[PDB]
Amino acid sequence: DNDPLVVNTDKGRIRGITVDAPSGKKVDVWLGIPYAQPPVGPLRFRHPRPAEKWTGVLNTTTPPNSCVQIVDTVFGDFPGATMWNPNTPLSEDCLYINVVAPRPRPKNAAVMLWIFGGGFYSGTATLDVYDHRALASEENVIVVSLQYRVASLGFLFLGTPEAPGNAGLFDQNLALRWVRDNIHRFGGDPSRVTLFGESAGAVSVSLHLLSALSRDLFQRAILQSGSPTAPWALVSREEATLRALRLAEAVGCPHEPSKLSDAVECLRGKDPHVLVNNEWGTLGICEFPFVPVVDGAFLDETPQRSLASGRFKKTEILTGSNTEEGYYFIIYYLTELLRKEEGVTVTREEFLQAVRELNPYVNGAARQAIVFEYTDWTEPDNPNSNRDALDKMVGDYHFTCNVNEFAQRYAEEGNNVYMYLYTHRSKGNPWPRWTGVMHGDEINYVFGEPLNPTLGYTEDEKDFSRKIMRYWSNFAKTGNPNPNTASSEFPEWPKHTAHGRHYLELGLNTSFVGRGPRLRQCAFWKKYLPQLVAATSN
Amino acid sequence: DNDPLVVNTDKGRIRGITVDAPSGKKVDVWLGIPYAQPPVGPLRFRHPRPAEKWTGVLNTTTPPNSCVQIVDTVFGDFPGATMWNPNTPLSEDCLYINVVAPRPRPKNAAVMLWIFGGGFYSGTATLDVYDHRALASEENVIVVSLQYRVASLGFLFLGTPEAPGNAGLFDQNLALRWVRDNIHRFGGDPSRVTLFGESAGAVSVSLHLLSALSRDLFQRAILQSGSPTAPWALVSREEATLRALRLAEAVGCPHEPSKLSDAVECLRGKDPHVLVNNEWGTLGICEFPFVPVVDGAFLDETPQRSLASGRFKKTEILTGSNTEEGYYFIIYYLTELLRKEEGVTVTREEFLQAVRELNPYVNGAARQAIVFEYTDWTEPDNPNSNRDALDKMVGDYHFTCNVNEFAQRYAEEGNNVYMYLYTHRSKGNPWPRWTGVMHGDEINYVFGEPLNPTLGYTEDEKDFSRKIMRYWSNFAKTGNPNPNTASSEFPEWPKHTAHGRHYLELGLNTSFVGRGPRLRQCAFWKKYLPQLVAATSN
Ligand SMILES: *[C@@H]1O[C@H](CO)[C@@H](O[C@@H]2O[C@H](CO)[C@@H](O[C@@H]3O[C@H](CO[C@H]4O[C@H](CO)[C@@H](O)[C@H](O)[C@@H]4O)[C@@H](O)[C@H](O[C@H]4O[C@H](CO)[C@@H](O)[C@H](O)[C@@H]4O)[C@@H]3O)[C@H](O)[C@H]2NC(C)=O)[C@H](O)[C@H]1NC(C)=O
Ligand SMILES: *[C@@H]1O[C@H](CO)[C@@H](O[C@@H]2O[C@H](CO)[C@@H](O[C@@H]3O[C@H](CO)[C@@H](O)[C@H](O[C@H]4O[C@H](CO)[C@@H](O)[C@H](O)[C@@H]4O)[C@@H]3O)[C@H](O)[C@H]2NC(C)=O)[C@H](O)[C@H]1NC(C)=O
Ligand SMILES: *[C@@H]1O[C@H](CO)[C@@H](O)[C@H](O)[C@H]1NC(C)=O
Ligand SMILES: *[C@@H]1O[C@H](CO)[C@@H](O)[C@H](O)[C@H]1NC(C)=O
Ligand SMILES: [Co+2]
Ligand SMILES: [Co+2]
Repeated sequence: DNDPLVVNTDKGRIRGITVDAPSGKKVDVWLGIPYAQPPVGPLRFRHPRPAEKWTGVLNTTTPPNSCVQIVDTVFGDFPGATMWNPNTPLSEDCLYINVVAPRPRPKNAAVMLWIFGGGFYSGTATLDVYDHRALASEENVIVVSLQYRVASLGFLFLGTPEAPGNAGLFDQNLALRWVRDNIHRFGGDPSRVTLFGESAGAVSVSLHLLSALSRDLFQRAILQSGSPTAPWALVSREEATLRALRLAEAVGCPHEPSKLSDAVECLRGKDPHVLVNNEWGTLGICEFPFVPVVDGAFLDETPQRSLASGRFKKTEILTGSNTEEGYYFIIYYLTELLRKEEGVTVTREEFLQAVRELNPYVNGAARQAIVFEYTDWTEPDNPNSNRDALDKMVGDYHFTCNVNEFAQRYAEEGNNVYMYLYTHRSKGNPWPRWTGVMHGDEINYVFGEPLNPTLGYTEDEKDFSRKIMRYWSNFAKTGNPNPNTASSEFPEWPKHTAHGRHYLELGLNTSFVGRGPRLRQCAFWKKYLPQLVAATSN
Repeated sequence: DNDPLVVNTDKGRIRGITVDAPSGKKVDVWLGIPYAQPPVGPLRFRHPRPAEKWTGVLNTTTPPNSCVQIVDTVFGDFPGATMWNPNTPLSEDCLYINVVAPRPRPKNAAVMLWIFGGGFYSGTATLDVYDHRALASEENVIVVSLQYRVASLGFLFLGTPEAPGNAGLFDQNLALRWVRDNIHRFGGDPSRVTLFGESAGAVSVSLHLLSALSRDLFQRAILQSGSPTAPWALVSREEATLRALRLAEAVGCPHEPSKLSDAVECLRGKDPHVLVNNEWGTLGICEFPFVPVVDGAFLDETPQRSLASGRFKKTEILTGSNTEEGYYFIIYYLTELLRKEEGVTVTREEFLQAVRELNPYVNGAARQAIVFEYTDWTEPDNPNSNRDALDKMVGDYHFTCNVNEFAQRYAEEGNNVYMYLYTHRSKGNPWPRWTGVMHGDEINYVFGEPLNPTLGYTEDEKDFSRKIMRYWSNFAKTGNPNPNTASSEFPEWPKHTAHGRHYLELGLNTSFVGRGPRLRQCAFWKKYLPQLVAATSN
């Protein structure tokens, strides 16, 4: 056939459609290419199974279903909240891929594969924030996004072959194999596959760097605000089984560590929505109920021991954090203090109580070490300082420091690393101005949302998006974000070396290069506090 | 008399002499005016008895004896060591005063009274670095210095009335009463008497702001690198007794707690040089064998309880610290590592051993807090960082942070405080380069030594001398170091507020104003570390 919009995948034929990007430029899109058998009925919790081949031609012109998940109604129809809520119908049948190619269709181009992050409980590839149209048309790259099972439906673990765990990761893995097989027909290059994700999506990307089954399915990796060594990224096999039995109990099912086949069978019987809506029990800040676990097949050792032994892919890494990683999660947790309102502050007394609520597992001597490390000593009682203190102690421990650790290990094992610190507030930020540059703020800019003129981004912000969009893309191409010509509009990004530890600051009016970021506090969490908790355990 | 150089004191008549400052400017000087009975034999260790009235006229024209003390023979004839060594004959007969008045002799000008510091074991007002002429001639102020008993001869304590302790402080006090009684005859204003000292001398100055006795004798105070809250500035009456009995044993006499009167008797019969040369034994860094003690008369409470309540003179204060306070004391103690030579460095392993030796009293969980607080987490194993970390951990604990505490307690008691940070290296510094700005470097500049045409100070340093001489002088005049006209060559020195905590950096090409200085580390010692030691103790 001579129609370019149709493509012959290894399992059948699909038809795409030509759509114009908000930039005016046009791209070809294929939306909702099935990569697996719908994981319904007896297949729930279990690993994905390759899609059955189909007769005739399939219309891949519609954004696919998103996986069954919780919806965020906490702040109602607040744009800053609803933008992360699913914009397609919720279904168990959600395992699909989206492919976007620039026009004219490139001969053989690098492919950027987006694994979304939703803390392993939420998310969809169809979110308007992740728009491939802009990234593809502007950087001349194949942009690909996959859907993966999320929450317990994707991460329930019991130890039995009935609930093996990491089902969502296997969903991603199968989708990666699909890309190697089929991406060339779109103008892709199965050799040059760059994985990029944010938060839990970046955690995923990192696990694919570690995984045996995922090793030779991609080339490079970009990791936004995520790391496999993060406290929330994994959960012990023992806890994961208890979390599952708690879900069984809360939903009405039998809960007995003796007979687990009864639990899974009953759980496969209950409603998907009824299932996901009961996962949330007594959890502290930044801990999610159903996440990856060391299963033996996808991962046979904790990311700690994989990093320590150097057992991870040898390839280039682009990673980094935002300035206020903590605030987002403190806003949803800990809700009476830090309300969604302008000019929020924290009294010294309130701050003292907060470090107890935000680190519920430490002994007090460790708490006092936390209060000392995170208080501003020029002005200890300052209400602004004490609020920002809460952001940093959450943001460092759960995000910034883990990204640093992963970036360092990769560097000292001989790999080229490119670290960033994202310091940019959008003018049109819907959140209170004390929140600053929060978790996931960079996403709008990497996907080239400022280029959409219907959203009144400033002209400087439009240049800024194009700037980091370039860094990202030509890292995916060359393994180095810096252009070949070394331009003025694209400042130099030094390699994050094992000794130097340099990062580029990504902001409007800067080319600043620091060392870190936040090396002292990251040493506090990784070095000092562990040995203090070890000494004061009795 | 019609001879201006002759002065009628309340105990007799004295003849001075007119000489030139090194600058050329001429001043009248009175050297070795006796303010007390020579504390010899029976009067040893005891308080000073006032001067006995003398017949005729006494030629106070020769620099007085220095009190009996040890001489620094550690580095030989090295100028950096010998400048602090006594330059007049050593005698127990040493209780004298020096008065220097400018010409033309002014009608009630300000009075700047210098109390030297030598860790209460050494020092003399006769040192070439304490030359008054330049200060009097260049600032039009009456400059007064006093000799006080140092070491055991001035600070031996046994609880007995024959060894009541603080003898050296009562020496200082009696001399202050002399100045109040007589300074008008020399052309000074008795109400405008300003005390200023360095190290132990500054500690002394602070103890006069606290003391019941010295309370009303002076107006203002200047405190250079010293405060009464410093760890080395006092001892438990209980220790002091043991130190005394340890000396009594070492010198070869009865060391019996049963009767102390038998010990004091012998000590009064022993050679003074023999006494001062046997005081040193088992002592860590920055702790001196015979220092002030809470006696009931001069001080009835620890400077801690005194500062806590608010019982201290309500006056202006000009205080501060140098950048590298610790080095000097680490050069002498801990002498195998950190030799007196260029480009010395400390390995991480050596640094780990040093923190053990320099803080010999802490438990080990505290040492882990110290190694963490004093390490460059940018580059932890840096040999330069590990050497400078040694300076800072000594300099903060024994000096900078105690100055900070004192100044802050005065600020929040509603007094005008002016904090400095001296950051200047003289071009002709005899010590190695790595030492930087050490303890007592400011002295040369406050006393106007650069103005001496025979010495190799640069023209900028000569300006910098006059600048800090001005700040010092018109503080002693007005109560504020800033010029009334608010000039541009003499930058503004903001007030050290209990809230702002601003300090002025005293350096060559800087007018910079910071906060603290070094509040983060000062809070480590004053807030965090004691509560850690409390938690980890059993
Ligand atoms: C600090 O304190 C000292 C004493 O502790 C004060 O006394 C000064 O001392 C000297 C010497 O004693 C005075 O100078 C002269 O005194 C002489 C006394 O005569 C004896 O000594 C000299 C030898 O040194 C010989 O003449 C003789 O052998 C005596 O044994 C006199 O010589 C002088 O007086 C003369 O005056 C006229 C001129 O007017 C001459 O023509 C005569 O020769 C006559 O004898 C002279 O006075 C000195 O003057 C004393 N000072 C004062 C102010 O009187 C010092 O006062 C004090 N220091 C200072 C700098 O003032
Ligand atoms: C996707 O799936 C759909 C359904 O599963 C299917 O659509 C088909 O596409 C063809 C070709 O594009 C269409 O052809 C039409 O055939 C009818 C015959 O009755 C004609 O009447 C149509 O002509 C219309 O053209 C104008 C439309 O603007 C109008 O003026 C007026 O309605 C005319 O009648 C037209 O030629 C048809 O819609 C279907 N047919 C079949 C048999 O499925 C196709 O598989 C996929 N479509 C695409 C384009 O991806
Ligand atoms: C920062 O950017 C602004 C433009 O908004 C401009 O003042 C200048 O380029 C930068 N600041 C400096 C260098 O003063
Ligand atoms: C002071 O230092 C600055 C460095 O920024 C420079 O202007 C110069 O070296 C110095 N200024 C003067 C007045 O010499
Ligand atoms: Co039950
Ligand atoms: Co004995």
